[PDB]
Amino acid sequence: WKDRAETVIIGGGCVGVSLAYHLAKAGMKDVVLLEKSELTAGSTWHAAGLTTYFHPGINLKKIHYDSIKLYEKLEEETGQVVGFHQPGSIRLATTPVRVDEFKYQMTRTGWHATEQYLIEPEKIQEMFPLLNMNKVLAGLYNPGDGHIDPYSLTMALAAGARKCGALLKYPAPVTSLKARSDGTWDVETPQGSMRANRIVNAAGFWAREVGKMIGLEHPLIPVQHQYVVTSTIPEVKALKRELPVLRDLEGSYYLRQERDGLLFGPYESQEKMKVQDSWVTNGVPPGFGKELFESDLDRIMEHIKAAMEMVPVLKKADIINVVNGPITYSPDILPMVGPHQGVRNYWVAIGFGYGIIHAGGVGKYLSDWILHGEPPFDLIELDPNRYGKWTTTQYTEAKARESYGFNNIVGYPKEERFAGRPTQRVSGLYQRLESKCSMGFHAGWEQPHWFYKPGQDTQYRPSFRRTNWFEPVGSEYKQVMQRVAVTDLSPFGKFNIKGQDSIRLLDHLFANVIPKVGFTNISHMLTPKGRVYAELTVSHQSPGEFLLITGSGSELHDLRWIEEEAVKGGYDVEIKNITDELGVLGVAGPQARKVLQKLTSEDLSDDVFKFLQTKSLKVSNIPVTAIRISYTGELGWELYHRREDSVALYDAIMNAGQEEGIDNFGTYAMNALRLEKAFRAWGLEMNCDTNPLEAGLEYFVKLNKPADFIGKQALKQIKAKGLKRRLVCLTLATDDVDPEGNESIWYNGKVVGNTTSGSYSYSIQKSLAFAYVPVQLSEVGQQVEVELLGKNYPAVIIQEPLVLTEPTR
Ligand SMILES: *Cc1cc2c(cc1C)nc1c(=O)[nH]c(=O)nc-1n2C[C@H](O)[C@H](O)[C@H](O)COP(=O)(O)OP(=O)(O)OC[C@H]1O[C@@H](n2cnc3c(N)ncnc32)[C@H](O)[C@@H]1O
Repeated sequence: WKDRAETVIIGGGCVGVSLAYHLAKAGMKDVVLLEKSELTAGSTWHAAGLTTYFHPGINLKKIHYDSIKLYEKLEEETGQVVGFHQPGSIRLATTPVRVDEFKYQMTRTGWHATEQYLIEPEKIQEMFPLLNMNKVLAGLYNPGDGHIDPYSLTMALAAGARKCGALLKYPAPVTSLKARSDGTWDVETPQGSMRANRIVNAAGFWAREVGKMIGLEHPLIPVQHQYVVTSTIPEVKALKRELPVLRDLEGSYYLRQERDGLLFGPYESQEKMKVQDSWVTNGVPPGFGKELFESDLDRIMEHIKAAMEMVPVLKKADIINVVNGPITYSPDILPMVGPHQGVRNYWVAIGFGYGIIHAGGVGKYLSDWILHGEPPFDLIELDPNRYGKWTTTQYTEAKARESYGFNNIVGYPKEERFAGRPTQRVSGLYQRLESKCSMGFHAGWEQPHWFYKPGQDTQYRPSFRRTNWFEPVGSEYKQVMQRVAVTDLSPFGKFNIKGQDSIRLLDHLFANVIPKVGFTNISHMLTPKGRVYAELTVSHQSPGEFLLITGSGSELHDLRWIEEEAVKGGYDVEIKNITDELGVLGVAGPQARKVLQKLTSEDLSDDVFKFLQTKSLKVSNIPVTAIRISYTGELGWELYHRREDSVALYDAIMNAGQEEGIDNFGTYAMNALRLEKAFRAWGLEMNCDTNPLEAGLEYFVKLNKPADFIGKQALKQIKAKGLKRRLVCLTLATDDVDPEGNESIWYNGKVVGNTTSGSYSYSIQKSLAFAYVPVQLSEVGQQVEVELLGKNYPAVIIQEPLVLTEPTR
């Protein structure tokens, strides 16, 4: 038993062993896993074992995929029987809105290896004989997946792990972690102490518990979930093939073949289900493990009834087992995966809702991150720092109670959920604007989506096609192009960075040149291999003092990188996160100057207040820092101010521009605006998937700036070889629907790429999409076909930009 570990993993469940297997197979030395009692003693052993190629999301299709592919090679690897049953999986549409969901999911899977099929009821009768075909309209089918034995899965990964040099001590629970100023760790088991260069928390529902050992709120809550096992069924025994795993979405239950009977479990109402609040307040009772909850069948009876109806053999069969167990839910049901910001060398893999299908893939992910220094592909959706102080256990219970219940609701585009809202993270502006718009949840913040025109509909109305906020966004669009309008942009991520090494810090953290004093420019942080880890505004205020602006979802994601690089290069700087004390305000449109000039004594002429210049001034004797910048592409300023002034400032500006007919606007409006200027959004046109040259960002990337910035020589290798694909811009005539991004694009039979984002263009009266395509298909004038809701629409690459920006005009 060694006293210096390279990587220590707290957890012997199936996600901990996943990481040990992959880290050790990758050749990491001294991998050490510490478990409280025994492997699989957590949630894992009792799991229903369902493993599907299917995911509603986008990049999570790759986690599921990487898992399934590994799980196959695993008997062959270890000598052990993992218990992988692979009949296929089939989600049922029983309503027509559900057929629509399937068409929307299929266009999103087309540009993925994940092989997926929209199938007829005839192919489901042949596939699942005992099924009631009476209301079934269609099915979503993935061949090559099904379920697996969690025990046999975990043990098989351990044998792979041990065999490649991972040491798996148990029982040896951590009782104490102490951070060391040199970035290492001190772990404390009842066996003794040891030092790991990094630590990985994979402690299931104890994750929150262990996180506190180094003073962290991990927003996780154990949830009660039951499933049911029947006795043998004669018609089930009589089938020659194994039934494919079903999901009657409209009943909200999954079902599968267990031996010669049926295993099924529902997701009860968010009002009906139970959570382990007591375990967050008091912590998990010690001496818990290899252990279940008392069943509560009566609370899911409504759902059993439905199950009996879709599959009538159940009406006769008998129940053998009711497994009521705990699962670790984060607020949005997604796991928290990656290095935790604020603490050095602490990674997490916690809050897994679907840990058995996620384990393999998440293990290859984290491991490829540890051993490379950057994520292999982009999963900011899974990023552990997407939460914050606002993610209080109050909120954490509410939305998690929702994520459960909403497991099988219809996955709409621009989906909105209201559990736990609003949060503590709100600008003074919120209370002003709430009564007059639809507020979209972004990173805890409440920020408007679209503003209510009077006499027109204001209910929440999601759809796969154009919906009730269509023309209001048009009026908003028309508003900013004609006059002047104000949007709230307080959610931005905001970093101030002063100190002696700061230009040495930013000049290597960024690919663009460092802006002259009193200026701003758009800069990207590349990963060492060349992907766009982040885009953000670099404002240069006092010589050597910088203000960094970024997106609300990409705030702590981006800070973490800046912090770590300051640590690695041993930079002498100071970085504070001023994000919450500042409110932001965009004022954009032709009339911005006429309106803002009358509120300030500062000269706002185009000659005097240049584009991208930053300046300190007072708007109505309210101290503000104004940047001549706008994501709209229209004449405009961003006014950064203290959170208290937001109302007083907003009011002054509204009052002021009443002469020019000033009005409000929001993000939905803002999308349509920027897309016409062909502006790229990080996380959309670009993220860790993409490098800046192929995303058409050559403009912001000075490959001959003297500094060997993070990612330079990588890029120089890309530029030298030449791109394989390039980001283009398309228009298309649609009927009733617009693209939003992640729709597949077709050329003469094959799928050849995808759209990253879309919108209707209110000025040319067509639709607009950004898209990745082969270079042979990337010329201006080139036609492609874009899959939108089951129908292919012809689209054609235009010369970008559609609308010139005010300075270029
Ligand atoms: C309850 C349940 C879960 C479930 C399911 C059905 C039911 C009824 N069906 C699933 C499915 O169809 N598909 C799927 O992918 N997952 C399903 N799940 C459950 C869940 O996703 C998984 O069980 C997931 O693995 C969660 O487990 P995780 O890998 O995160 O870890 P764990 O097994 O819960 O336990 C972690 C281990 O760490 C040890 N520990 C705890 N405290 C300490 C300290 N202080 N020091 C060291 N080690 C510690 C625990 O002993 C535990 O073994």
